[PDB]
Amino acid sequence: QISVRGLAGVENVTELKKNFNRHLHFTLVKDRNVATPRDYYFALAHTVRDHLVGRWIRTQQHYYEKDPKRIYYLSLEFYMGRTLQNTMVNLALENACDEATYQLGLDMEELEEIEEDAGLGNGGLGRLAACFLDSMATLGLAAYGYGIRYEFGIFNQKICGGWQMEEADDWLRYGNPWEKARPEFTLPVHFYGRVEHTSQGAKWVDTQVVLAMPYDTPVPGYRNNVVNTMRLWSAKAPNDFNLGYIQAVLDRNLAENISRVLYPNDNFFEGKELRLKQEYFVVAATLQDIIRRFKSSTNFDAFPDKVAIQLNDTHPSLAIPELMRVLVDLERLDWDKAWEVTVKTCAYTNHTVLPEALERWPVHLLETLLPRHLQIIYEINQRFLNRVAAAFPGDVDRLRRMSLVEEGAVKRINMAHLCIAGSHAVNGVARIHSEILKKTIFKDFYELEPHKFQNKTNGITPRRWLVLCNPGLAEIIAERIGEEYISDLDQLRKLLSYVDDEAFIRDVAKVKQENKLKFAAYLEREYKVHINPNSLFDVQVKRIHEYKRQLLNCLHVITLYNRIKKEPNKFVVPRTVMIGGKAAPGYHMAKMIIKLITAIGDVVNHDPVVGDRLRVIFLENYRVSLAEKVIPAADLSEQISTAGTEASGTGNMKFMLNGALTIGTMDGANVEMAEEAGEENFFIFGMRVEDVDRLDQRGYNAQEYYDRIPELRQIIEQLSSGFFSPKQPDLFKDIVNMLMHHDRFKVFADYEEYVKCQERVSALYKNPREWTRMVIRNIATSGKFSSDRTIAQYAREIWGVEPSRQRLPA
Amino acid sequence: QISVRGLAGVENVTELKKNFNRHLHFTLVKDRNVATPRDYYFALAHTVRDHLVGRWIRTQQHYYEKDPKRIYYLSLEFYMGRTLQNTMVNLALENACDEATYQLGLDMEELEEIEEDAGLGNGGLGRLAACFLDSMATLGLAAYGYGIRYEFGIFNQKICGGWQMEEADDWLRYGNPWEKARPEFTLPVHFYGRVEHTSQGAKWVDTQVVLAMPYDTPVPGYRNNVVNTMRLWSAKAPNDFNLGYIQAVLDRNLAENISRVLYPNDNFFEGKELRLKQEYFVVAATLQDIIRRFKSSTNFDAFPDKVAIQLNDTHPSLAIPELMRVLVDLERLDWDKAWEVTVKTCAYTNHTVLPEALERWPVHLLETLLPRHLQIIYEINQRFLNRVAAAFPGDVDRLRRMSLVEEGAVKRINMAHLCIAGSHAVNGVARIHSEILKKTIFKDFYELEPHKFQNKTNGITPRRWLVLCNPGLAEIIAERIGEEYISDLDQLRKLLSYVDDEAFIRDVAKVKQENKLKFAAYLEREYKVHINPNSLFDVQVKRIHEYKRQLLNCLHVITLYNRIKKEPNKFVVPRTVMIGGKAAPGYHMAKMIIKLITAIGDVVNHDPVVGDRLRVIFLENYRVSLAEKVIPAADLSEQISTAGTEASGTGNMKFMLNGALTIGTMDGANVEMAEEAGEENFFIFGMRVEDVDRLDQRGYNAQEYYDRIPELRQIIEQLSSGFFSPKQPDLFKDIVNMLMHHDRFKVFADYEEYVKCQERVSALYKNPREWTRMVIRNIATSGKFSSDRTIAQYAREIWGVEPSRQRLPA
Ligand SMILES: O=C(NC(=O)c1ccc(-c2ccccc2)cc1)N[C@@H]1O[C@H](CO)[C@@H](O)[C@H](O)[C@H]1O
Ligand SMILES: O=C(NC(=O)c1ccc(-c2ccccc2)cc1)N[C@@H]1O[C@H](CO)[C@@H](O)[C@H](O)[C@H]1O
Repeated sequence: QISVRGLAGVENVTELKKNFNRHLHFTLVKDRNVATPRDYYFALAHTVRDHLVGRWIRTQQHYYEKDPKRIYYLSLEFYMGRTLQNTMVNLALENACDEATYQLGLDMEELEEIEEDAGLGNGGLGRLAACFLDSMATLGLAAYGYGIRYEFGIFNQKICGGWQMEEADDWLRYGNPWEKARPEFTLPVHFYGRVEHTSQGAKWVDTQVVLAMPYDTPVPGYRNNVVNTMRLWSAKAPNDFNLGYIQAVLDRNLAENISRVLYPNDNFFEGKELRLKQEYFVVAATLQDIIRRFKSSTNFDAFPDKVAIQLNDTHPSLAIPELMRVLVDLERLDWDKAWEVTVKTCAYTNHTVLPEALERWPVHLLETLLPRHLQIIYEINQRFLNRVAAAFPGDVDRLRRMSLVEEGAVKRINMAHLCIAGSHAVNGVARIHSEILKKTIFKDFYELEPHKFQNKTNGITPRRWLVLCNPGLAEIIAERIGEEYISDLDQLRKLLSYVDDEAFIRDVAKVKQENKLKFAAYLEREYKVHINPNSLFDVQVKRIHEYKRQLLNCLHVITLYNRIKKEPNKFVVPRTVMIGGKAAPGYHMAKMIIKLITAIGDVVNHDPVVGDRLRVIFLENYRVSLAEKVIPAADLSEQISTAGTEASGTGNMKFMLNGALTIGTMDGANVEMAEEAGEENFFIFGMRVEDVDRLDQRGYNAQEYYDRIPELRQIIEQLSSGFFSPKQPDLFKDIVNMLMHHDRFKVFADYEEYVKCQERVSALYKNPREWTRMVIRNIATSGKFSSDRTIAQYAREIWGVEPSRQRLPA
Repeated sequence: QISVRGLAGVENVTELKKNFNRHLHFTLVKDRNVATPRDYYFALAHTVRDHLVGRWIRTQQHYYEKDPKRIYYLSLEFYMGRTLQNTMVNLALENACDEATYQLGLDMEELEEIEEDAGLGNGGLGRLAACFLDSMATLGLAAYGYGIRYEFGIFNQKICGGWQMEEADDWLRYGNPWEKARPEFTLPVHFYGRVEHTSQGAKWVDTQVVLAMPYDTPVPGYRNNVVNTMRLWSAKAPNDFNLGYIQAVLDRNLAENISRVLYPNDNFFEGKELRLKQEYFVVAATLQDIIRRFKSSTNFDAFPDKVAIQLNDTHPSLAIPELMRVLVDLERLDWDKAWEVTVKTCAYTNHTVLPEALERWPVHLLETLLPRHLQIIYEINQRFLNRVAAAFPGDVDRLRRMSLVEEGAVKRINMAHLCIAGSHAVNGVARIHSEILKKTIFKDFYELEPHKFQNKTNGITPRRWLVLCNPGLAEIIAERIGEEYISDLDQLRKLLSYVDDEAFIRDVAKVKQENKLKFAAYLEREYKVHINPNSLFDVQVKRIHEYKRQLLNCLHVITLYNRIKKEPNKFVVPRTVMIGGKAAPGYHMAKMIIKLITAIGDVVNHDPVVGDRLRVIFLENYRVSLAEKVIPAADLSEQISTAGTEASGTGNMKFMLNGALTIGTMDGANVEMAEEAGEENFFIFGMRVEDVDRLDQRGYNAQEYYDRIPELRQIIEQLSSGFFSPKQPDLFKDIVNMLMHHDRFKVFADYEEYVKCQERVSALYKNPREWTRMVIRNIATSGKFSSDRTIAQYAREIWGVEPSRQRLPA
């Protein structure tokens, strides 16, 4: 049908059809008489998977022969989503498969909807790892993603009575056609025990053993015949485990609970033992695998020349003392040489400055679970603090500030401090974030070792986030400038010379309208909700957090509603306001925010006077597959975190690439997006970082805003009195109290500028031609935010490897 | 190489080789450079499995079109063993695969050894179910095996310091290529809750739900293109299970524990709740499947015309009240009609008369777990006892003896009494066993309903138990009488006309010698033990039980040793005495018996004066795959249970078919074996059932035997004084005490006749020609004990269906 989806050759279509029928028969053990749509999905999945195999085997043998430096990306999260369409895109198989299935009497899009998301992440951090894997393969790097194969990923969100309910994400129920179990590469991981000091070194003894079994998933590069590996560890009890008899067998579950479920608390660090076990489990198994591969090439001097380990946040920070443990206790290297190797091997990426999110493990936990690692951490701390004392003599307070060990009620290890000490590179994820790291939380560390601190602005893969989810837009772009932009996104700048092109303006606007119509139909078919497709699609999708200020959005919605009620016969630009995202199960305020959103919709959507002019919809179960649907349909992207709180954001970049205009604060990557597009082509409002600092010095008094803004006073009075909860008048008392007395994120302070800026949005939308021209200016300057650019920067400035766009033979 | 293994055609060998290479590449994702022997096994398994698929699909569609009466074999155990060689045999693929793998540079026998046994049974009862499935497929019956997919089967036995140690049988670790998951056929099973009585009947409400997910395994008939199904249920938590958040997800394990492990206690009934859940789980899921299939053909009058349910012991006895529950509570049939349907549908097979093995479930367990089933059982009991009272008026004691409810300390339900009341047929498993049922434990029931009671003498499949395990013997037989005996074992009688044939005598003896050499080599290669292959192979392999009298065997061994020590320079026929079998984990006396056997070997095998004349070996981890090895190598089969205790035995039949002579009591199927072969061709000794009864009336006094038999006195004195345990002199005090004071199985009473009979065995073995002629007389009359005969009798006399040897089109 469309060009970017590839060729549908006679030979290929015929071959795909027969391999499909072969899999339906031999693999699924079915005939066309008894086959369900799920059977048809699996037959297609297996057919496409067959095309990966040859390339997968030859890519790995290529790395063995050439022996390049290997990149190991360690993450507790890989938010992959669906794999089928992505594989077809990167293999240029999409049109061929579409044709093959069509001739078999099947609709491929219907079959694609049957695949479960691999929801092995919470949000931005997990999704970044996934985009990175795609870019590393596309850039021909010898890269491996290492993590945990959770049996249950991020919970499925159900909304019951306006409240979030959680249900287990049993994503493996029907099987996973993409993974290959490698039980022959199973590795032991040790826990508990005690440390014995012998004549010839320390020994970790009397440990409990859990087995780590790897599952490999192929990661295809974009049409370069490269297929890299994501290796995920599963927990297994050894066969003599606990070995009255019946209970011993049942108790094997305890060991296997390690890889059972993803922790969904992305807001607040809880020192839970099971999480600590997960963190060490992935680290210990991964590092044994790394060392084994390095030996199968005695001299660990060359280790950092052949190995780079990237730590995705502090979650795999135990890699630092674990590498020291292996080098010192097992390989018998002296401390100083082992430390040199470790530092040159490891690099650390930070993803937030919010203190409650930082991992600080109680010493008593590490003492019991990992006694030898604690000893190594103490030794790292002493040697590090000796360096600090020598550089800043007599500065006793610096010494306590920089210590890896935090004193107090319970002693704790600051894992971020560990990561900085044990890494040759530390990066933030957007320019403003990286500067904030150097100026505030890691200031002392920057003063000691300035050369360590870098920026690597985040990105998203244009394969999933344009070609896959928005083929209509990808095609109209390709008509003008060819196809090379898909793996060289900077080429989108060429679209600037089409900003006054009447045909292109019409096409850009047409694609958006089609996307909006398709999504409006999805909402009716799957959720029986009715929306006006001619309204402005105002969307905020992301995890529910106070710092992300979904609450500020809510105040604007109520403002709009109140203004309509005040002057009903006045014209307003119609809006569909969509808010979606999951709340961490223990985050009470976030769960109240969800209830508020649904409560507002309950009032707004049923007011006859409002009509089709304003609709408020909560997008249920927001996840990667839903993002791929809603983002192409958006007109307005809400990126309204308090300045200095969102490290980067990546949703922002997805919207920019897909033809939405952005209303946002100067926070995270928003700053760089505005810089690339031009501030005139961005809806910027609110306090900057400097303004927030000034308000903090003075003291933030929310009452001041309540007193001086009549429209805001009305909203608070409506909330308090039970306007949005008639049968439970005080339901939202916690929300009002927080806003009035303990709002860390200054919602009221940005209210006036936000409402004003929103009026400027509505004004522009009334001028369809000028709206679309501003959109073209955004798409055309979105190139910087390709994860190909981000990864090329990591490769050159941290890992010391050169990217390559060259093909491997097919 | 050999004829019975089929053709190795050019076309077939070429095709197998390319499908093997296809599976190694696409299925296993390996090349010949990195492939391990396990990879090669799996590639072969998948290649052979491909040949089953077409036949499997067409067999099931044939049953749909023809709609014959369906047989449902309900068992908690299916002791399947390995599947690869069995599949090749039944498909006539063995020589072709051997050739195909040979040309690829591989040894098929080596690859076969890599497959894990499906050890989903304890012993004879579980193995009977497996032989039955093979026979039903071979006889073209529309049969389904229904059971539980245990994650862990019978434990692997390790011998440490002469003691049994148990380790988990993680048989699914590397995956199972033979099964196909059918998550689309998942069914709910209910537990706990309460009964509500409404205007329009009883309702079972407020239940906890566990999901039952089926896995189908193909069961191929012998070269008839029939492939039947074994469906095994796996336990799954529903997705809203327990749905702080983390623990709720972890608690899903509790539901899934139902299908986790096989209960290994084949000796003594324990009322464990988890076992009760297993029993109901398989019954509830199976019966929903049955009814669904019956409807997909309103009128339950025809139900017994289209459905037969065979209960393998009382373990699935809950099928009776569960069928009543569905018919009455759900389908709204009246009690009397539902009961008529149930009785005509169900039949029950008993496997033992030992009272401690009988299932008697505490009422309080059924009250909590299955409240509605208890109510139905009480109602069944009342109506049944009303019939008893009407037939035998005034016989109050009969009423209490026949009651399904047993009074006492704890009230219990007698599941055997339930089974007889709710079945149109009740059978024992050998002629003497079935007579004992009518005369003793079920006497009252036989007097009420004599027409219900039948015999169905057990059998074994000649495919696994001759062709597969002893191809050398199968071939020399086929040379003389052709191949038709493999599915018509009665044809072996033709071998009687070769009893004086010098060539055949030489061949029969040659095959045995080769088998003995091969097994002697297996023992060195895998266990580093050294045996004389020219000695008589004296073997007793079976689960360790007091009634099976491994202890009597031990007394003979010590007698032989003592006689050698008394007269060292006297000639004795050399023997290798092999004893093997697992003990139930809680069975203390059985574990002591194992220790005794190893302790005897420790003394005997290291006495220089003995030399190669006597060796005592404990066969570790006895299981189906080991049986296939040791049975063809045996000269003497020990079947020495106390008369009236072994219901049938089936090991006895395996040995007879494979050229061992039998020393045994007149117990179980031994009686019929002696009858078929002639008592002159069998080594019969000891008390008959009548003699045991006489001794019980009088009182069994073991002291009498100790006082009057000097050779027995010596042994007991050796045991007591620490002769076999020098460092722990009183180690065997429990064994001596039991023998002297509380021996339920009269070991001393059969001692003299046993030793005497054993002398007659040694005498015959000295005459190789006459030994072999007696062997030929045994093989030639073993035809009755084919499970094809047993199943044809079930089909005609219980299920009301006609067997067919006709081919389905390929
Ligand atoms: O998504 C993020 N974090 C998480 O999801 C998260 C997930 C898990 C934890 C966690 C930490 C310890 C124990 C248990 C859970 C903490 C945070 N961070 C985001 O990362 C993106 C990629 O760099 C940024 O764009 C975004 O600004 C940032 O908030
Ligand atoms: O093997 C047998 N029984 C078992 O393995 C068995 C297995 C499990 C249980 C059991 C019953 C209740 C709870 C838990 C376990 C009871 C008995 N019985 C044997 O059956 C053969 C086939 O008919 C006979 O040849 C043999 O004589 C008999 O002992």
